Amino acid sequence: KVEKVFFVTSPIYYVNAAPHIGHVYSTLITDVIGRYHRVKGERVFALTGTDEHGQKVAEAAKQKQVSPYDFTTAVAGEFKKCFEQMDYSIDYFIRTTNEQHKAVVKELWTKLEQKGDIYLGRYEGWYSISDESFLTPQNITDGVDKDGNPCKVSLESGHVVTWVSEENYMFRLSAFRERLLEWYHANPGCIVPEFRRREVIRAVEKGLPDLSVSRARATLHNWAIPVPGNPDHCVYVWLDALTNYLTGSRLRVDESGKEVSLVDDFNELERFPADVHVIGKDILKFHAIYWPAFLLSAGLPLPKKIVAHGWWTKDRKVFDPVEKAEEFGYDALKYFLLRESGFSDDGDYSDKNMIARLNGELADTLGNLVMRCTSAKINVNGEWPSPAAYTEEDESLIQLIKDLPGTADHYYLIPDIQKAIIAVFDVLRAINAYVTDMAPWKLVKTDPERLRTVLYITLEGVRVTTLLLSPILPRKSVVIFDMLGVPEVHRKGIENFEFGAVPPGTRLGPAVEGEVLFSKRST
Ligand code: MET
Repeated sequence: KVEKVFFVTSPIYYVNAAPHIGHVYSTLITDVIGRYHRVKGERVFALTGTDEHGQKVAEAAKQKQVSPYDFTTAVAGEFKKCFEQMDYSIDYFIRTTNEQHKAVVKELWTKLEQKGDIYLGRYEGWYSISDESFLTPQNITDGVDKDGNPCKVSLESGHVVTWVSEENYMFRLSAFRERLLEWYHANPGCIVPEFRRREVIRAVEKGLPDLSVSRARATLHNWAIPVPGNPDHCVYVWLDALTNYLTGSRLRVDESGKEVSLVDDFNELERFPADVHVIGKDILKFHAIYWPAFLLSAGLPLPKKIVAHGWWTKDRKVFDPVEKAEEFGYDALKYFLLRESGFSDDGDYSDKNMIARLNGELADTLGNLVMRCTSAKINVNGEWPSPAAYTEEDESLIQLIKDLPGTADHYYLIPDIQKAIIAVFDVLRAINAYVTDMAPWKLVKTDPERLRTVLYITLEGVRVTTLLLSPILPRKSVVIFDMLGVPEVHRKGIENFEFGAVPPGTRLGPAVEGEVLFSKRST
């Protein structure tokens, strides 16, 4: 019960290679969640960015034979170009090379050391460079390296692992087991979906070793943040990386989305801790185990929710998001990725199924419906009519429209965007059945009063559904509201989740001779 900036993040992505889907997916989920809270009238800060340090990224820049500084800048430019083309509404793009971020990392590091949670030790064990992840012997197995020779690989990811024996600064993660366990249990929604929350607990129950938070300077090709007070060591890319969330919460951003100052105290901008960390299933441990343990050591507040979707947010496997968005449309693609993907990789991403959902749901259910209630043939006055008396059937439909907001609200807040969309379209399917059942095209001649009632209900249903769909279909929801003639003030705010927010007499927006909202793609 504290009014605060709703702070939602994506992961920051390794810039070892171009952006692809998945990066786009993760950022989409972050964008949608942020958008939904904006239509509720809440303050929002959506964060995304790039993870530019590390052995991975340094060695990727070597293979392209160019400077780390030049390489990280260039790939990051590609991430921004991509995210702008994607038409998101993110508030800030962060980069771990940012000088103010570096400052926050060092500040955090010192905090951890002053608390006595960092000591000089050794790590002697396996490491996946591609994952920047330490692994116990039970998490590797036999495999083949890039030359076809025998080697070891992560069971997590199948990437090549190498044995590391280094004197590192070690963090006392073992000491935080009992407090994390308390945290998971006191806050049973803090990790979503449930079966990933159960995975985290089982792992932490088993026992936690201490974590290596530094590495030898040479190993990282001097591409990392120096450990404060020890120039021989660099900060573990993951500590560095996770700290972006804290950095983001402390950056004042200007008109153009550029940082202009870093604040001393996170309370100043009221963002920290994150309300939702959006992540892929591949990085759960860093966020649900390491991250909270660091925060507990530093006396910082823990995030409210971590949601981990069913995608490998990096290095999976030809599905270009821009080329698909130019083919099928931008809101349609976003709708398709959000509708087809629950909390699994079991989704069907063929063109066949993209067309089935476009035509099936977007066109026949949403599109057809929007036309009917604006059609000059049916809505002959091009206005919102005054409803007459309601039948029990009218009420049954109206009831669905009234209950829809609270239900979609809960789903968005889980967060489960698929279930929110499904819940909206269930109401859309019902409105269409109602209209088929009522044949308003016939009512124009036979019963004008009954038409008034039918058409009003259809308009409000289309408005309320379109409102709750506006985070998924941002550009199209604007086109729909324009057709319905909905004033700007009524496109936002929980006030306008209520039935009858737009008054009768409201005039529809101007039409165009060959206009179509969602265009049917031939199979
Ligand atoms: C703190 S989020 C770091 C995520 C990592 N850079 C990745 O691409 O998976």
